[PDB]
Amino acid sequence: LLVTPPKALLKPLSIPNQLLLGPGPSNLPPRIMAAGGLQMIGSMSKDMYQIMDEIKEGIQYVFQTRNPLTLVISGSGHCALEAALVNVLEPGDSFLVGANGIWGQRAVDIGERIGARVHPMTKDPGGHYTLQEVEEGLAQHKPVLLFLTHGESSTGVLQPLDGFGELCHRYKCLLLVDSVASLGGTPLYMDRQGIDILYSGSQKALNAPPGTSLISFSDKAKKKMYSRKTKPFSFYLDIKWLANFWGCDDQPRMYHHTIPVISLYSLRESLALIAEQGLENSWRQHREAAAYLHGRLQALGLQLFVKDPALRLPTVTTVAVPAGYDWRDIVSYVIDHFDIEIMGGLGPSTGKVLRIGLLGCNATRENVDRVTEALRAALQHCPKKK
Amino acid sequence: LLVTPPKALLKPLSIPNQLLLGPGPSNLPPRIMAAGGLQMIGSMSKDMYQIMDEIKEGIQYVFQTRNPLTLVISGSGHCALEAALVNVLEPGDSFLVGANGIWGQRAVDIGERIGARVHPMTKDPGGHYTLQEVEEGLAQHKPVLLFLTHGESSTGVLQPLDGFGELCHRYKCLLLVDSVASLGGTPLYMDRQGIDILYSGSQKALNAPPGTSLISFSDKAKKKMYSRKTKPFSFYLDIKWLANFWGCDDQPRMYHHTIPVISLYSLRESLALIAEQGLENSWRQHREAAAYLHGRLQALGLQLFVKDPALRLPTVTTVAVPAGYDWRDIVSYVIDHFDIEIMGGLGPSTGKVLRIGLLGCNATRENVDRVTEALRAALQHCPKK
Ligand SMILES: *Cc1c(COP(=O)(O)O)cnc(C)c1O
Ligand SMILES: *Cc1c(COP(=O)(O)O)cnc(C)c1O
Repeated sequence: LLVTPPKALLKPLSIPNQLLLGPGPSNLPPRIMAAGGLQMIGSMSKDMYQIMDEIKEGIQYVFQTRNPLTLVISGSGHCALEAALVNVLEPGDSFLVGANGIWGQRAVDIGERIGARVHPMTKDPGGHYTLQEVEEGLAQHKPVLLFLTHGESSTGVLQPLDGFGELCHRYKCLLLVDSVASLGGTPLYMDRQGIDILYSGSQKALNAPPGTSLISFSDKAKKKMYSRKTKPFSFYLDIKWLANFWGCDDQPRMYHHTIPVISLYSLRESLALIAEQGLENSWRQHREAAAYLHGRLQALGLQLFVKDPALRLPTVTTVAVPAGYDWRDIVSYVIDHFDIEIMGGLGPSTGKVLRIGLLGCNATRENVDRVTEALRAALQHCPKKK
Repeated sequence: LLVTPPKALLKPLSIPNQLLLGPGPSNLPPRIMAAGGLQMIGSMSKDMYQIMDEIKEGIQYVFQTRNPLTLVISGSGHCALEAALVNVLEPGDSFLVGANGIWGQRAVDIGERIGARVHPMTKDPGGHYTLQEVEEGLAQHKPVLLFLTHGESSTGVLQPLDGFGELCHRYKCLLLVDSVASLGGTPLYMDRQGIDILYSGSQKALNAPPGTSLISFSDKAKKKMYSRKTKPFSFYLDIKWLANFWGCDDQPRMYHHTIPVISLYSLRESLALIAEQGLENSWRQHREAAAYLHGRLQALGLQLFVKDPALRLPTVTTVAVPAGYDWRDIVSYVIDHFDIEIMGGLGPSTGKVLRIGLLGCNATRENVDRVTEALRAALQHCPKK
């Protein structure tokens, strides 16, 4: 045998106990861990289809939509974004992008790759879009689709959504919203707000393991995806196939790809947990936990990166890196000494911020206090330039 | 609020006990279940990178490769196939496909979608490709890439691989092989056999949960993917990003997408298990379990769909549907009365076969006895036209 058994693999798997207070992934509550330890069932079994049906109802609840074209993407949040774009956008389609952070930037990248005519509305980290800014782009660029990040987890910004769907429809444009970091943590009403494509991820406020994502499409979006004269560049993400297998159309469920059965157990449990809590209660929990964190951070002498409180994302808080410190020193101090994960910035916000997440079961006073004391220590014991 | 908490979600999760003896997914051994119940760690933590590095070594062992561009794809077997094609193939590229079952048909579909000029070598289910046939395709079509299914789990066929790599390389063609169903169950030597892109999946003989897949690229494949004139149509599957995050290039890892941490625990344990068993021992187990199954099926009067034993895929056996029965009756009887899943056909083998999987820890004479007993009962209780 060219390759002999790797000796590292003959040792038991061991993992450290880490408090994940970054922008994701989040820690798992006991019920979600327990679901992930269950035995397999047939991936096209009646029982699996029931679990899928229940997850669909759970997505319809947390998104606040009655869209029948609602399902799980078998991939991370990026995969759901790519699924939205590859199905909705044909080569040459005008695509307007709220490029105010890494997520808009990734939407630009995907749009470019799949041949769309991409028109970024570029903003610096911390920026957000007004209706007038969006209408100017809608008027100048005549897009079939607008992408807006709801929770800009790379900058800590909460993008208002009211009226954007209506405005987009007046220009015959579809509204696609990224709610990966916002879902569960802040108000979101898919149908009410006129959103045509809404997606989120498993590992943020829902506290499920990463690797699955949630997506829903309005009838307007469905029409565009089913009317195109080219096939999408992806088979794995082809919505006609996925809609069928997820029981959204008029035909028997056909084999497309094997869904991640065990991850669906855990995703289903994560949707049950928030259905038990109640959406509005969850919003309150995150709203109150973030207010408390904001106070404790400012009492340390730290400056919140988003200056307008109304624009602050409860689930991911950006903090200006204090003068004289290497943000990497602070972040490593906190994990190295306290087994607490926080993060620096990402894309445009790199070097400029620290990012602290309050996600689902982790959005608690106790965790605010732990991260507050960790930063207090890091500020006292990290090197500060002379 | 428009939508109230779903009543069904307020009930507790409850799963039936099923013995999964179809072509996959397979049942999970204790260590893999235990790993699935663990707590999260940072998706970009040093400890996560260690686990990933160990997984990479494990893939290099089960594939028998030293290729540094070896990693996990964050999606099912299909996703690994798509990752291979969207990175290797550029619009206009000639793509020669072994369409002898569903998996070649799927490769055709992906290739068409991404603008390749696709050349299927279409073969009836149960067929396999000779060196002569492929060279005729290489002669005619001058492809940049050949797709061949190793373990054709829709037809039960074990495709010979020796000599195909050397042949493709003479014709400056890359060899892409699907080993989702063969990995761990039958001999496979990526580097020895000159395979340029090799992929498998988590939920076949490895007995990990479905949702991840395994992929490796040779230096020749890397050269193609890294000298494209256009970016791949996929960002999620762009190999330059993926190679970097998986520590395969000479740059520090940068965030691409969040890897499925818990699934990686489980895959790690699945690779540890087969590392503990030994590849050749795994091949032995599957070979002997399949031989036992073939004899028991034949004793029932059932006919094996692949007649040459040398061409039978140990991990997924095709049985010709017995004359006079509705195969759906048999499949239903087996789950309803014996809590065993088997399958009918898929793609070209639809309606023509039953499919019985023998996968990893499930590949046992006990399970052969269980499915044989259940089939015996189905043949005498299912109505016969
Ligand atoms: C975390 C995140 C993503 C990316 O999700 P992945 O699971 O890493 O692919 C996308 N958008 C937002 C707002 C996010 O917070
Ligand atoms: C099961 C299988 C696949 C596809 O795997 P999925 O996880 O269902 O996407 C591809 N090739 C072969 C040979 C398979 O057996």
